[PDB]
Amino acid sequence: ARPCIPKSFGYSSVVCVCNATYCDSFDPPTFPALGTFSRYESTRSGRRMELSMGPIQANHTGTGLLLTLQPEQKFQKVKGFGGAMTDAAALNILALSPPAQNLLLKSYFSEEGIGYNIIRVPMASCDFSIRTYTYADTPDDFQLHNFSLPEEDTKLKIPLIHRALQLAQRPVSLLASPWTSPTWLKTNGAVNGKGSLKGQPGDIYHQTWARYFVKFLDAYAEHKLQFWAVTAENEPSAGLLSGYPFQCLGFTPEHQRDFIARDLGPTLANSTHHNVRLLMLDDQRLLLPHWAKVVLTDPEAAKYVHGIAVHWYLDFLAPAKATLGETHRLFPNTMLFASEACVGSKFWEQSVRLGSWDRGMQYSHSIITNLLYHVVGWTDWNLALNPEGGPNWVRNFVDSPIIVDITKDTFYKQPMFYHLGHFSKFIPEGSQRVGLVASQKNDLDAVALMHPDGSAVVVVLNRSSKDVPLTIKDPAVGFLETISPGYSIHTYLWRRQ
Ligand SMILES: *[C@@H]1O[C@H](CO)[C@@H](O[C@@H]2O[C@H](CO)[C@@H](O[C@@H]3O[C@H](CO[C@H]4O[C@H](CO)[C@@H](O)[C@H](O)[C@@H]4O)[C@@H](O)[C@H](O)[C@@H]3O)[C@H](O)[C@H]2NC(C)=O)[C@H](O)[C@H]1NC(C)=O
Ligand SMILES: *[C@@H]1O[C@H](CO)[C@@H](O)[C@H](O)[C@H]1NC(C)=O
Ligand SMILES: *[C@H]1[C@H]([NH3+])[C@H](CO)[C@@H](O)[C@H](O)[C@H]1O
Ligand code: NA
Repeated sequence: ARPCIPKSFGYSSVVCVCNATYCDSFDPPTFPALGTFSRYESTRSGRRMELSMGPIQANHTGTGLLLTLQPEQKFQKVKGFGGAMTDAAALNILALSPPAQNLLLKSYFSEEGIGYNIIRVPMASCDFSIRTYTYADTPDDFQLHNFSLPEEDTKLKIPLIHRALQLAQRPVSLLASPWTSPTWLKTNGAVNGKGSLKGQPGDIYHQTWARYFVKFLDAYAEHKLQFWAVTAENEPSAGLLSGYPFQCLGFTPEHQRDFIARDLGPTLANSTHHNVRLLMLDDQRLLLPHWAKVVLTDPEAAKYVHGIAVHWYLDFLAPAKATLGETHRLFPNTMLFASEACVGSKFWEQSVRLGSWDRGMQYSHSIITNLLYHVVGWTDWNLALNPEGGPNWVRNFVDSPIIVDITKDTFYKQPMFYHLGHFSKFIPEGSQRVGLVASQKNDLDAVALMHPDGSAVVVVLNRSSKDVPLTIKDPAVGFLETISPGYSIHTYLWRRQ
């Protein structure tokens, strides 16, 4: 293993500095012996997923905080964790020297790094692009004879996705989402602004747009890439808004319902891509449960919908119980999945705050809350950005867990990288959330899961300044005596047999 090289930029914590010859990494992962636990600790004071071990003891006395594992009490199974391969992320990554590129990709995708198993792939251009394009810009090509992948896919995204899959030990799931259709399919004839597909579901415009998904998956399959899932549209609500500044395509929930039922569902179902999952919504969770009721109460739409994708941007309006909780109660067999998050998109937020602990805590707080309300996965936005938070053709700059400094052939791993890795690295696909009961009221955020192999994982986040001693009881194994430092995040792992 190789430790964090810390650097301060005057914010609350440090970044870890990597370059062509050096990056912080782990040793090969294992469980310690039965009766021992592993702790990984990150702190605002500068610890970065530091590994320690302790004994699991037969007995416990005290009136301190006890968190009792409920291994019998089972909730959702995890799909996974990852980020987005936008044009901006791909340009930032490929601007590094080849050896620095490989250290960045290992940081995300390998067991020497944090074990990402999800990549979100935009279907052509979005705001995190430098060129505005679709795959079918030749007008009135309803046949899609002129559908093609440009160099943004064939030279940048696709080769990087192959290199990520080559570095991974866990199967990586690709997720595709479109921002805009070709402008000749749209009411407003522009990639942006208020506008929907022309006509109505079941017509030539909607059939063409559904066939465009199949053409996309056909083109990526020619490059030996297969998708786990697509979303029905990135942020369909955005295309309902006057002047929306970048690539969008407006659907009401009724329009999405009818488009899925008539066009996208049947077109995917009758293609070689029939196993590819379809996720609906791909938008702010305040739209639940209303969007889920509109789409999923129509059985002809419901039969094609695997899952509901959510974005975090208005989570402050949208209590998890009233949205995620209510949606799970009404549609328990339709998985909830978090498909886009980043800090820096509010007009008052600075784009990039190198070393921000607050932004790290925003990530881990969101992931825990999502996991506590049945969500099966969590997906970052841009995998890498430049120090301005770009490039972005409408200057909608944001933050990213990795910031590339091409003049120094350097990249910085921010607190958000480690906060996400406290989950991604230690919660493999198939992990099942289990109960975790507190003996008393407390300021911690915590979640417990069981690996498919039966081992235990617990993540504890302390967003307070105060150290909290605590005990974790696993009824079948014993007690972990520990302490959650102020402004810390821990992951605990142990064999149960
Ligand atoms: C890529 O990043 C690498 C990590 O920063 C760069 O390597 C570093 O280069 C600097 C400047 O030559 C070295 O700094 C000197 O450090 C020694 C202390 O050395 C040792 O102790 C440190 C821990 O404090 C440990 O990390 C090392 O392994 C050594 O045992 C001081 O005495 C000097 O005054 C001066 O500060 C770093 O030691 C060196 N680190 C490593 C791990 O090699 C590398 O140059 C960068 N590459 C490019 C192409 O830019
Ligand atoms: C579109 O595809 C057709 C059929 O292969 C081709 O002959 C035509 O020139 C293409 N059009 C453009 C404008 O690229
Ligand atoms: C999600 C989100 N609004 C971010 C940041 O604003 C944007 O860059 C993506 O296009 C969007 O889908
Ligand atoms: Na901003």
